[PDB]
Formats: sequence, C-alpha cells, structure tokens
Amino acid sequence: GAITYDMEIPSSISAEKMFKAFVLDGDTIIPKALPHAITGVQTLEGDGGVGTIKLTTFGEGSVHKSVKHRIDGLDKENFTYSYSIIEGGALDVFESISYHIKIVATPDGGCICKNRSIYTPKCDAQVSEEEIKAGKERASGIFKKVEAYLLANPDC
Repeated sequence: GAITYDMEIPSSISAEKMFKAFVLDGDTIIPKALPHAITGVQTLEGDGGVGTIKLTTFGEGSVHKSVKHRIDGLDKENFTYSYSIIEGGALDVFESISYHIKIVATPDGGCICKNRSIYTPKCDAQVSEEEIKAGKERASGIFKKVEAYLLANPDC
C-alpha cells in the first residue's frame, strides 16, 4: 500500500503565513533549516498556488543530489496542505512520496500545526527510520526558521 508517519507542532504565526514560509518562500528558509544535507530550493511554475512545481537539492550525507515536488492542494477552512514528490532520486527507491500538513487556530492567538509524510514503495522498500527521524528534525527546523524569519520580517 503506502506507509505514513506524523508529528504535531505548537506555533503562533498565522496558518497561511506558516505554509507560505514552509515551502512557497522556502527558497532560503529550507536551506537554512537543514544546512548539512540540504543545499538549495527553487520554483518551477507560476508560484505559490496549487500545481506549483518546486526543486529541492542536497549536499553531504545524501542518497541523491536532487528531487522535484509539487504544491498539490490547500484548504484554509482547516488549513490542510498537500505536497508531493513527482521525480528525482527519492523515487529511485519509491513509487511516490507525499506530505500532509494540517493547521487550525487556537483561542490564544496561535495555531496547532500537524505535519506528516507518505511513502509508496516499488512494492519492496520498508521505509527507513532515518527519514522518519530526519523528517522530524528537517520539518522542525523549517517550522522554527519560518517563525524566526517572520519574527525578524513579518512585513515580508
């Protein structure tokens, strides 16, 4: 089938600005969030919206130098965001890789932000604990460097 793993994050930035900083503005913030194994991020479409394609590229300790993914869906009623890997070396081991954020407000001027990944094998791979734990540290780094970017620069 397809296997999946999740994490939940308390945040104070607005749910739109959170995902905007997380991948749309991710051109600097994702490199700064994972400065060892990531080296760069770039857009490959009319940006920001659904059906935007995005490059992400990698450094030391890395199985593949690059991957491409899409901004796949967004639902600002309960701010769910889909984003999915479409080509590049992550799909050498896997048939498809995908991701799911969910964001809802609090009574305290913030948000609760859940994040998740989905891995579809070529009917063989088990999914490695390495990307479960690195996925936590990488997504955490983004949710921290995004709030620190918007601490310095909320006017964007």
